Amino acid sequence: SLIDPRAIIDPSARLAADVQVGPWSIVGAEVEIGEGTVIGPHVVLKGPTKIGKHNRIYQFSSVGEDTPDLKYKGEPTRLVIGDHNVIREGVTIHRGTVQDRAETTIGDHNLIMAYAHIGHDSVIGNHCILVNNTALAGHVHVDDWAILSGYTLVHQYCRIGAHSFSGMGSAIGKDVPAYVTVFGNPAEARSMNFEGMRRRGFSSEAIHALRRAYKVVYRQGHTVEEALAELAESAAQFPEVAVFRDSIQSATRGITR
Amino acid sequence: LIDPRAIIDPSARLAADVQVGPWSIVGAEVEIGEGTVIGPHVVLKGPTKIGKHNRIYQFSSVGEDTPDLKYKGEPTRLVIGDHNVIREGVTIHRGTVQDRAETTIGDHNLIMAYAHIGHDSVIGNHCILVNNTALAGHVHVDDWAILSGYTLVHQYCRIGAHSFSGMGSAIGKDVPAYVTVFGNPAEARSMNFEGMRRRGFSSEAIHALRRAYKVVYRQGHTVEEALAELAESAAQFPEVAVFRDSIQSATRGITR
Amino acid sequence: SLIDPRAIIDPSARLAADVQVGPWSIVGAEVEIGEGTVIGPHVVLKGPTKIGKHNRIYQFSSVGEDTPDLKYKGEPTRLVIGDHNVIREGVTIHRGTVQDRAETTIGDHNLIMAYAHIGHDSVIGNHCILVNNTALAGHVHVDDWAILSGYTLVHQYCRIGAHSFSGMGSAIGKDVPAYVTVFGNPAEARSMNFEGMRRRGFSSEAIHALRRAYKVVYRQGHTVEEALAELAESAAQFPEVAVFRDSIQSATRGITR
Ligand SMILES: NC(=O)[C@H]1CN(C(=O)CSCCC(=O)O)c2ccccc2O1
Ligand SMILES: NC(=O)[C@H]1CN(C(=O)CSCCC(=O)O)c2ccccc2O1
Ligand SMILES: NC(=O)[C@H]1CN(C(=O)CSCCC(=O)O)c2ccccc2O1
Ligand SMILES: [Ca+2]
Repeated sequence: SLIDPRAIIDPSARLAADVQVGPWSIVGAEVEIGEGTVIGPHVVLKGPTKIGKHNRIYQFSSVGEDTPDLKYKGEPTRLVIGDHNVIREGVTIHRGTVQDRAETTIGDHNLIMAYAHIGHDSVIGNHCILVNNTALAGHVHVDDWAILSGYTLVHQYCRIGAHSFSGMGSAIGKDVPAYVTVFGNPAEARSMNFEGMRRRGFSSEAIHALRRAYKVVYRQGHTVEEALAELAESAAQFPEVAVFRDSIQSATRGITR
Repeated sequence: LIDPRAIIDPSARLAADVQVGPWSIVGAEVEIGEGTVIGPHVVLKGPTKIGKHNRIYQFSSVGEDTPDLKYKGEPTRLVIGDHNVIREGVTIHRGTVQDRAETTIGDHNLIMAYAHIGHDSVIGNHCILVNNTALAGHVHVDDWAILSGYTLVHQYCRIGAHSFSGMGSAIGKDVPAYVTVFGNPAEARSMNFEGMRRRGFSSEAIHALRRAYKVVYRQGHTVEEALAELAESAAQFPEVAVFRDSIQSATRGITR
Repeated sequence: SLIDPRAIIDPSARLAADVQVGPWSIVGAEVEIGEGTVIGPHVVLKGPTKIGKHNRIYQFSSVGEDTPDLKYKGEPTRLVIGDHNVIREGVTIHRGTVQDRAETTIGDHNLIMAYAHIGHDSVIGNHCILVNNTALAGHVHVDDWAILSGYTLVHQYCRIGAHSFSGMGSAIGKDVPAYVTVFGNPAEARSMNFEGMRRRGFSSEAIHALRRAYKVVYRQGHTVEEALAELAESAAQFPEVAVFRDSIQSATRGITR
């Protein structure tokens, strides 16, 4: 059928009628798979885990394993994956811990390339790209349209802002505000992702307002609280600047400079 | 020879000699040449041609579509030559129509565990890609180059013949032939004198290349002035011609 | 003791009581597996290799392969793994070479996370943590209670001292003394793993003697020789300082500064 007979499907697994599963893949207990999803060959799915519609998961991926994190001690934690995601070769995704929200969450239209790691309790939004070997250490929040280039390392609890960009081999120990571009080990704030803003149809007015907001946070010698007070006027006028100001206000590990 | 637990597509073409391990998939339009050993748990996808006396290790994906968004299903190709070793979990992607629609690997290359050969990359002969080396795409690696563990190469970069990268090198610009580079970002340190000894280079050639490095890196010349100074040495020693041509064809700039 | 019939067990392999082997795993010739070891699915074991008791080995791991450069050709060479080790998704562990130890050795209670690499002739002690994609290039010694954060790179012949710590994406080219914390590419010494000493129940006076032993080596412009002769007395008092002194005395290839 669409389920390869060489696949192991746990009787407790729930598959929508058109789900494809390849040879030598394991669909574990308490795994749910939504309509149109294709599971390649040599995939291990472990639950409790929910996968949505029209997803593609590639060979040698381990989706829904326990974190090796020594704070995890066997409790019933979840992984939720949305719709229209692509999960490439050798990707590892772990379920959450009771210490946080007992859930790891991915939304829709994400591209997660080969040997990427999505650590316990991470939250990925929609339309994100994680290039080869991007490692999210745990409790990492990645907001919509962020792009992490190959071998980007993200420390535990870091927030990656909407429409942000990391250069290849970036080592992120602090939060990346929305729209900010970071490079290097350790990661350094260069500019804003003006290329991504134009690709996603931002107004000229919003881009100019974001250009000015960067300057207020990074280039006028303000403390963060001083910069947040200076951003208030622009943030009230433009939602993009409010997105920026909020990423800064909610950046619990401080911002990448 | 072909394990009964392997899946061979009807449209694949295997030379008589070829071994395929259990639980390996040999997909549509994959050709595998005589003496080649496909390990267990290998995924091959085409259109792909693999030459003679290759060895591909468990959990490799060789000939997959690039996930690069600019790829759209075109029947792009991967060509691998002879006598290559492809170790555990290596990813090799076919080309894109935007470039020349082909990822190309030559002969006698060693590609160690979890290395990545991005779409449209061109590898020559006798190269070593150490563990987790990543060719981002459209990367040209000339003969005898050695990239140490976790070397990242930016799209379109050229790695010169007998060049060498230290472990964790991040290469954003062309590496000239023989040049040894280290760090993130990568910087030129010296020449691969050991690679030269390994090839039985004459003391004369080794001497002239030591001079040539100084001309380019240590004597304050622009690249133009450097090329002019190298012309006589380039004419006398083919070994220096290689160095000189690698700088000539680096329209991007050279790793400093 | 569930041996999945879909695994290939070599007639020369030896399985102790309560060994589990998941489906589509290979236990090669001259592989020995000790009591209660769990081998997951899609595992490749090559010998000659001896694995002890109550280990866990995850899917896609290659344990006991040969080093890839054909210039190390030579047999037999060995891999020894002790007890209570956890080896996660897609770990590579290579046997030794006749040109050196002829053995790769791992002790007990080690955590080796996804896609870590243990190079030929490496020696790992007890209670070590190697985080995602840590690579020991070859002939690397990791002493007890060391932690290597994700994507730590270790050069051939380097020693990682007892209770030492490396920040994520460290490139270690020189010996890391016992207790010392290192960060960056290339790796630099920042401090000592005090947080680690405390949670191992080190006496406060021992911790203070190590705070002094650090300053005596790194921050007082002493030679190595000078530094050692000054710590003779403290090293006679505190076994802990002796462990620090010994890690420096036995680094003729220089220490990470
Ligand atoms: N989608 C792709 O083509 C590539 C690009 N890439 C990147 O990190 C983006 S290229 C950035 C480096 C530059 O400036 O060339 C990448 C890096 C490492 C492995 C696979 C990859 O996939
Ligand atoms: N806990 C995990 O599973 C994480 C933590 N981590 C780190 O680099 C730091 S963990 C410091 C060692 C200690 O656990 O005490 C990490 C980084 C990059 C990828 C995966 C990772 O796995
Ligand atoms: N021959 C092998 O099997 C090794 C060598 N190697 C290298 O990066 C080259 S040696 C690093 C340089 C120095 O130790 O000083 C390496 C590095 C990281 C992972 C696996 C590796 O495989
Ligand atoms: Ca700045």
